[PDB]
Amino acid sequence: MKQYLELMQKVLDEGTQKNDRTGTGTLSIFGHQMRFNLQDGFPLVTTQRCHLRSIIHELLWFLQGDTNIAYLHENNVTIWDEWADENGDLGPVYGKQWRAWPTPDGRHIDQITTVLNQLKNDPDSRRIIVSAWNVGELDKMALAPCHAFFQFYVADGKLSCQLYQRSCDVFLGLPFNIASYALLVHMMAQQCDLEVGDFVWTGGDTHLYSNHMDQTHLQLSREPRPLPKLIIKRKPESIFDYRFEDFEIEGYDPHPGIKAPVAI
Amino acid sequence: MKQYLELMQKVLDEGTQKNDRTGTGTLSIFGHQMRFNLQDGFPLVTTQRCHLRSIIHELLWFLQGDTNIAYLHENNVTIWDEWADENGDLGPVYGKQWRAWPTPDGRHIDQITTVLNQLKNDPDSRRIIVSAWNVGELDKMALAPCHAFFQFYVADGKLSCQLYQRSCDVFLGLPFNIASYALLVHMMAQQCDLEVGDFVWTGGDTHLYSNHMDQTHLQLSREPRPLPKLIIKRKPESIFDYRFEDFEIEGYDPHPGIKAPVAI
Ligand SMILES: Cc1nc2ccc3ccc(CNc4ccc5c(c4)CN([C@@H](CCC(=O)O)C(=O)O)C5=O)cc3c2c(=O)[nH]1
Ligand SMILES: Cc1nc2ccc3ccc(CNc4ccc5c(c4)CN([C@@H](CCC(=O)O)C(=O)O)C5=O)cc3c2c(=O)[nH]1
Ligand SMILES: *[C@H]1C([N+](=O)[O-])C(=O)NC(=O)N1[C@H]1C[C@H](O)[C@@H](COP(=O)(O)O)O1
Ligand SMILES: *[C@H]1[C@@H]([N+](=O)[O-])C(=O)NC(=O)N1[C@H]1C[C@H](O)[C@@H](COP(=O)(O)O)O1
Repeated sequence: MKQYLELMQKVLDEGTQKNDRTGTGTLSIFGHQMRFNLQDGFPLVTTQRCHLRSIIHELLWFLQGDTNIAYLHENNVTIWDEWADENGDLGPVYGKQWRAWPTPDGRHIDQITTVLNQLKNDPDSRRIIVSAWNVGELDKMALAPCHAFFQFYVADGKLSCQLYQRSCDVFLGLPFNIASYALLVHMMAQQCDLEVGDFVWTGGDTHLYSNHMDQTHLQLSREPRPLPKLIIKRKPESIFDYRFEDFEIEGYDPHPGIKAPVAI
Repeated sequence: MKQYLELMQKVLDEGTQKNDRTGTGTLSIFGHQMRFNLQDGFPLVTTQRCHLRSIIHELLWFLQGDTNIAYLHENNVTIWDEWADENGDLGPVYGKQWRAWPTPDGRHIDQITTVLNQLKNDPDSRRIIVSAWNVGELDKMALAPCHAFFQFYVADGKLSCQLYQRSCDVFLGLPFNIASYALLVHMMAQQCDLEVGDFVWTGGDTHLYSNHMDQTHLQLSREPRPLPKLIIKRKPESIFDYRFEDFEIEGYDPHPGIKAPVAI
């Protein structure tokens, strides 16, 4: 995509050389924003094929409040195997915080339901947020949330969402996070009889791993193509009832994929 | 300041009327980003007078872990008055989450000292965060955190910071929040022997109240002036040991103030 490729070139031209956790080294920049008007089409990168099944399954997985890769397996999604433990468990990550943020007094708060109700009953609210950044349980998480905080906004029957990503594997992860939250907005908009609006993406440590230079240059030389369109062929009775078949996407004529190693 | 003034112009050009809870009506936009190179100067608005006195005191107050107006009062700062209960208690707001976010297993986390230990031993970390958005105790707070989430970054011996403000009263609160965090960056940096880099501001519902238009236009019709300079005259043994007096602001020649009624 236009913005996606500009953000990539930017890391190359401005990124600072940093030594990271994995000891691989990256080119980093701090703070950056991208806006995506959903009216123009789904933000699924075209300069590289991306499987919507991957994206669509992990998201449904979160909305389920599940933190065990079992399900993700029964559908060939593996990006979460490396971190899950012996029993395929990752701890109180994303799903757990979205669906059951544990209170100190021993209760649970369902941010999604709350958010659903706020959208339906009080769209002007400026407290329509949901964050996975639970300081009290980070140590228990197999890994700290990258996309850790997002907020919904409504104006003229349009539903927007701004995502704050503290850490961002520009080449590997970004394309997926974008599509995922873009897909969630659509779902929320459907269950709330709203029209989709803007998807604002904000990042903290935005980086490009040193051993991704080649794949990047390659991708940087490809011409982007019109964005596809997302079709949801059925409206479940809730936001926790969508399924893989429900979504469809036309107009996706991407360039072939580009293989790259993941940094552990 | 240019950034602040351009922001105000932006909300006026691309804003959209919205009805807030105080039923006052705002003109808002969603998502925005501005950077301030603390090296260029201290970001205290000049197109309108501000009192560093108050800013400092509220900040020292946060760093204390105090959520009771008594302190603020013993110092003539009264902005929080409106929201304090009969005992000057605001609930587990800012200061409390910073110094003692309560975990579910009876623990309490001091996000401030943590960040200080990280800026010292693992500055390359991508998870140097402080969150005030504690979903668990949100119902006990007098107000839901506006400046609710921030992140630090280090590069070339310079400390940077990015703040996510879910809600922003562009005319009233913004000026103070900016100067405040900028003030925190200089302090952190001093404790860690770093140099000040950039302060990046990112916002959610960035609005202007209806009763603030004539004033925002008056201010908007003013020429900015050179940013003042911040001078610390003592390096305390800890970030929690600063006193009002250690701070010295230089060359601040602002225009006259401008009164506008706060929205309850
Ligand atoms: C260093 C690093 N670490 C991570 C750790 C955990 C992650 C969890 C999720 C995501 C992003 N979301 C998805 C969601 C689905 C898939 C993958 C990623 C990528 N992927 C195939 C590639 C599919 C494609 O190219 O379409 C793979 O095995 O990489 C998936 O099935 C990224 C990371 C990163 C990441 O991007 N970088
Ligand atoms: C609608 C709305 N509500 C708020 C509620 C609580 C706030 C708490 C802090 C701040 C921002 N930080 C400071 C820090 C110091 C001062 C004030 C604000 C503004 N202020 C006025 C005096 C306000 C008063 O003391 O009554 C001044 O110009 O000195 C202060 O002393 C803003 C709000 C808002 C805000 O900006 N807007
Ligand atoms: C982390 C991530 N996740 O774990 O769920 C995701 O969805 N997208 C990412 O971009 N992402 C990446 C960023 C970074 O390179 C690493 C983790 O490193 P650290 O925790 O920030 O030190 O994963
Ligand atoms: C809230 C504030 N604070 O609580 O400390 C601050 O620092 N500055 C602000 O700009 N801010 C404003 C934004 C908005 O107009 C209200 C909060 O309203 P809700 O979003 O309904 O809670 O105060």
